[PDB]
Amino acid sequence: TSQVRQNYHQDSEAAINRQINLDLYASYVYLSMSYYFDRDDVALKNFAKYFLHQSHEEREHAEKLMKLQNQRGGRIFLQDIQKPDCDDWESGLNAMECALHLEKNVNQSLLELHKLATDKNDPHLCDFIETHYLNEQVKAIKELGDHVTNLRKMGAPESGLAEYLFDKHTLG
Amino acid sequence: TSQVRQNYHQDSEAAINRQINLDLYASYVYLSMSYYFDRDDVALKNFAKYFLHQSHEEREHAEKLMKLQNQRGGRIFLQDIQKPDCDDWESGLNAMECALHLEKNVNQSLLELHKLATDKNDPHLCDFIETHYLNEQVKAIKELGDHVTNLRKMGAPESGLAEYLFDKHTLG
Amino acid sequence: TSQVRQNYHQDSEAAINRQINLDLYASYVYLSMSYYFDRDDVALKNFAKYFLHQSHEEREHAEKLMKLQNQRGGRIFLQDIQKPDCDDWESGLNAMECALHLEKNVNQSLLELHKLATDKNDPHLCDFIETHYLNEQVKAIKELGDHVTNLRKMGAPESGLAEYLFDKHTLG
Amino acid sequence: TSQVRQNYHQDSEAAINRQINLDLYASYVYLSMSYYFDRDDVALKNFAKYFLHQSHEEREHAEKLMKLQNQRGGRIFLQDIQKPDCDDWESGLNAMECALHLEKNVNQSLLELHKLATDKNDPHLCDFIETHYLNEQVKAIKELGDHVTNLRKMGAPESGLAEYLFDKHTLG
Amino acid sequence: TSQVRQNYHQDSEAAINRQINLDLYASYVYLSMSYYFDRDDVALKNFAKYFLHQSHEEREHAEKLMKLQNQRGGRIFLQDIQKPDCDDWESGLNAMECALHLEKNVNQSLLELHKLATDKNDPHLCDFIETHYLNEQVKAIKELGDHVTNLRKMGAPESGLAEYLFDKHTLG
Amino acid sequence: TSQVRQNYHQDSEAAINRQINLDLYASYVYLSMSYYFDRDDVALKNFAKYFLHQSHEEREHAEKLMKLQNQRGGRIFLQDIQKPDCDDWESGLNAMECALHLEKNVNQSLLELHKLATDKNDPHLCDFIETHYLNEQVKAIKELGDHVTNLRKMGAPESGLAEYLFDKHTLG
Ligand SMILES: [Zn+2]
Ligand SMILES: [Zn+2]
Ligand SMILES: [Zn+2]
Ligand SMILES: [Zn+2]
Ligand SMILES: [Zn+2]
Ligand SMILES: [Zn+2]
Ligand SMILES: [Zn+2]
Ligand SMILES: [Zn+2]
Ligand SMILES: [Zn+2]
Ligand SMILES: [Zn+2]
Ligand SMILES: [Zn+2]
Ligand SMILES: [Zn+2]
Ligand SMILES: [Zn+2]
Ligand SMILES: [Zn+2]
Ligand SMILES: [Zn+2]
Ligand SMILES: [Zn+2]
Ligand SMILES: [Zn+2]
Ligand SMILES: [Zn+2]
Ligand SMILES: [Zn+2]
Ligand SMILES: [Zn+2]
Ligand SMILES: [Zn+2]
Ligand SMILES: [Zn+2]
Ligand SMILES: [Zn+2]
Ligand SMILES: [Zn+2]
Ligand SMILES: [Zn+2]
Ligand SMILES: [Zn+2]
Ligand SMILES: [Zn+2]
Ligand SMILES: [Zn+2]
Ligand SMILES: [Zn+2]
Ligand SMILES: [Zn+2]
Ligand SMILES: [Zn+2]
Ligand SMILES: [Zn+2]
Ligand SMILES: [Zn+2]
Ligand SMILES: [Zn+2]
Ligand SMILES: [Zn+2]
Ligand SMILES: [Zn+2]
Ligand SMILES: [Zn+2]
Ligand SMILES: [Zn+2]
Ligand SMILES: [Zn+2]
Ligand SMILES: [Zn+2]
Ligand SMILES: [Zn+2]
Ligand SMILES: [Zn+2]
Ligand SMILES: [Zn+2]
Ligand SMILES: [Zn+2]
Ligand SMILES: [Zn+2]
Repeated sequence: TSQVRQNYHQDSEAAINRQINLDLYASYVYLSMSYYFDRDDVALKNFAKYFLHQSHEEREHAEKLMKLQNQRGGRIFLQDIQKPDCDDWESGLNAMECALHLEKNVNQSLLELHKLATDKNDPHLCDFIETHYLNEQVKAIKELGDHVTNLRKMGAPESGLAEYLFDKHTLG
Repeated sequence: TSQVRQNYHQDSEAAINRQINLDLYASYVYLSMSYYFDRDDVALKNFAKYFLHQSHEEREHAEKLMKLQNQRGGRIFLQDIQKPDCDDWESGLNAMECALHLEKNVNQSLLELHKLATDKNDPHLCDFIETHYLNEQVKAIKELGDHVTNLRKMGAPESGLAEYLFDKHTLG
Repeated sequence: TSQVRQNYHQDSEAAINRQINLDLYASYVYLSMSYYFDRDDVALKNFAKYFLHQSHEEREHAEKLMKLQNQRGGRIFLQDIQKPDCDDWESGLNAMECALHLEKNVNQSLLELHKLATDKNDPHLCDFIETHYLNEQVKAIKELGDHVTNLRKMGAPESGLAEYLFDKHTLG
Repeated sequence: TSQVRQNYHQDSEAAINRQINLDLYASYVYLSMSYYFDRDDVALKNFAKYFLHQSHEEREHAEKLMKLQNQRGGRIFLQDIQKPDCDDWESGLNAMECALHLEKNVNQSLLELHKLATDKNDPHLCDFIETHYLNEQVKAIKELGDHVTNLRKMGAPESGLAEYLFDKHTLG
Repeated sequence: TSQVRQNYHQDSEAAINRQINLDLYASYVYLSMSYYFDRDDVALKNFAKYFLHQSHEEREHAEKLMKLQNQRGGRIFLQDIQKPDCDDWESGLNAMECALHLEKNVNQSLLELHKLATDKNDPHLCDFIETHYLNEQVKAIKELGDHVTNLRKMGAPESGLAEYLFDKHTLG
Repeated sequence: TSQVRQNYHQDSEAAINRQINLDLYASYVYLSMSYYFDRDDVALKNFAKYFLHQSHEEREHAEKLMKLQNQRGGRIFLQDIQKPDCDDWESGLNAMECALHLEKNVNQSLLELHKLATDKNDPHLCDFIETHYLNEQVKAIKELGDHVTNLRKMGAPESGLAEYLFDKHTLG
């Protein structure tokens, strides 16, 4: 037992390790999406930049969880980072829809982690998740929904003109 | 076949995808090492910072290869990022020795990629590897060897004083 | 034989003179394209500016080869600069497609020059072509492919609206 | 007929296309002269710089004529740019004498173009040639004559010392 | 075997030690030339400054090779630096001709080193020689040829006036 | 006899040539020491920097003697620069001890040169040696003795920790 450990349940420690993996996975999904938009036969540079930014942000989410694990005297155990479900992301709209789905899955995991913190009476962990994770998820989900709505209303994915103009006027 | 593709062999394309995975793997190894040094029972903050910096650099190596793949009209295929061989890295000296081994393995992969480029008469690929990868590897290997030598000569790993002072006076 | 000449094969000297002509030819193609877009019945000012910039760049490519010829003690022999294959370039998309074809032809010539340098064991010439020419070609081909893809996806050449908006939002 | 065309005779349009070619030709002559002075066995760097400057200026003359053609609703038709009459320009004095001859030939062409403009009662074209071309020619011819006179009086071409000192003290 | 050594042939290591000596030798030749021009009975201060600058540059060439040897895990073995072939360099022209000969000999050694790197499939060494040495040699040879040509054309070595004026107007 | 020569004995001239060689030799010894500390299996970067600085300084000592020779109308005669007695310098302490020995040998040579100047009633030479050489030697010897004392008292050469800490805290 770490000299620093206090009020930190083994189940919470294990859940934090699962969430570290999930955020690394999310970073990898967005990395794949980014470079899909960098292909010469897709060529939407601002979709590419947008998803690369999200990829680096997810990696920061994972590092802050790793820091948390050590702060509480837990021990980090890393697992393989699974490759994303898709190699080809089809369209800007489809990538946005996939990102929305991903963020809702990450949110569900964080809400389950918060419930575990509650159940184990770990207010420091509750506060950590609330302060640093839950509103980030709500903001991300709202932003992605807004993007999906605009792309659909503009006529994507069939209108390549729509995705081109959204790339310039929203993601620019 | 991509409209941009020219003088780019399928074997080279496949090798670039393997190297993307290897550099992501290297980023993950260094991430794990970094947070080992952040543990309360290790507590070498400059070893932690040094390995986090290397982790972010390896991720940049991988992104530049992804950019290359698309520049040449190849198609990126991502694979799982395997977890590192160790969860516990033992000591600053041991982590440095492991990093040296890793960088020599990465170098061997890059040298094999260069040989493939030569064999397929792909001077653009040869130049890319020479310019952006081979001297970075030689510099990294030299730096890690220098670190290993100093730590050994100072009395690491047995002298916790040695690793403490190296953390301050070399990695600070 | 020039007092400076060393390890410079007569075939390499002749190939450099052919490449000087090819780069001057490329400058002329882009000059013609530029002023096509300046016509009152075409009137795409940013396509015009884009191709004029490429024209001046090709002229710089040719001058640097002329400098190289003299650096190595070869003798420059100029040939006529042939007029481009087209007087009327049809559309922004068609001009981009023509430019892509041209750059791939220039690239093929440079790759053949590099192979000659290899065959004659002229590492200075190999380095000159790799450093100053081959990645410029790869970047140019990628950029033109990206432009072609966007114009096609926006609905060019039939949509004059597409070419108008690309002129403003990409080439502006 | 272009929507912009007004008072622009077909003969004037054809003459402007001939003059575009002549100015491109002049740019090529000066490019060849420039790099002759860059040879290791000639090695007069300021003669080289002087003629490269004139080469770029002639290209600007040609571009302004191309702009004029489109302004008036004429259609640009490019022709091959013939290689210069000489590969070896002999001496600084000889190159200057050749340049003087060239500029007087260009001037004769411009004076014939002005006469055509007069004959077709095209005052806009008359003004264009007078304002942008005729005094440039008179200044260029005077400058080249001055250079020829100095080089002759200093003892060129036989005195390599003369050409060396003129390169430093006049063209520097 | 050094912990850093990888893909570094013993023949390459030995060749790098020979080249270190050759560059030190070149530094010594130029040091001797410099102070010849500082003699009261020669008294060409800018020839003296020019050759002292080249002497210090050759020493930097040698130090960068020493750095390379250690980077690759080779071991530096120094040899005597032989005195130059001449004590008296005769004239500015003769010194320039001697320097041209020296630089072509150094170039031949570097080209042989590059060929060895190729033969031993050492792309890092190939890149090192190409990037840091081969174009420096081509530039140096071209500059010295240009100087020789000017001095000859001005009437050196018989014209002390020529060497005086070149010292002021070229080397100043 | 040089037009400038006055009160300058042939023996003094010969002694100045011997001292030029000795200072070049000293520059070479320190160059060798510097790069020994740059080896991956030694890796003391501040010892390396310290000895490289001394190497460049000795070269300046030699150049100032060459200037002196010409100032007085003597003639410089260069000799081979002998390779140092050691390839491997063993330790920081051993290198410092070797440097101390070298500087005392250089000092003995300078004191003998001063005695010769006295014997030949050459006060300009006496002043040159006193002003520019003798106190530099006394300062260098004192500094090296101080370094030797500290390294010995810290426990070098057996304590690699000692040499590491001296590298940081004294030579940093
Ligand atoms: Zn963000
Ligand atoms: Zn996240
Ligand atoms: Zn980070
Ligand atoms: Zn898997
Ligand atoms: Zn997220
Ligand atoms: Zn709470
Ligand atoms: Zn709560
Ligand atoms: Zn709160
Ligand atoms: Zn770094
Ligand atoms: Zn890497
Ligand atoms: Zn990045
Ligand atoms: Zn696994
Ligand atoms: Zn690495
Ligand atoms: Zn290559
Ligand atoms: Zn190669
Ligand atoms: Zn450009
Ligand atoms: Zn080009
Ligand atoms: Zn130019
Ligand atoms: Zn033709
Ligand atoms: Zn091009
Ligand atoms: Zn090469
Ligand atoms: Zn090559
Ligand atoms: Zn290169
Ligand atoms: Zn001008
Ligand atoms: Zn003109
Ligand atoms: Zn222009
Ligand atoms: Zn012709
Ligand atoms: Zn003109
Ligand atoms: Zn008028
Ligand atoms: Zn008129
Ligand atoms: Zn220089
Ligand atoms: Zn050199
Ligand atoms: Zn140096
Ligand atoms: Zn000898
Ligand atoms: Zn050199
Ligand atoms: Zn190579
Ligand atoms: Zn090579
Ligand atoms: Zn000093
Ligand atoms: Zn000294
Ligand atoms: Zn100096
Ligand atoms: Zn010897
Ligand atoms: Zn000394
Ligand atoms: Zn005295
Ligand atoms: Zn005295
Ligand atoms: Zn300290």
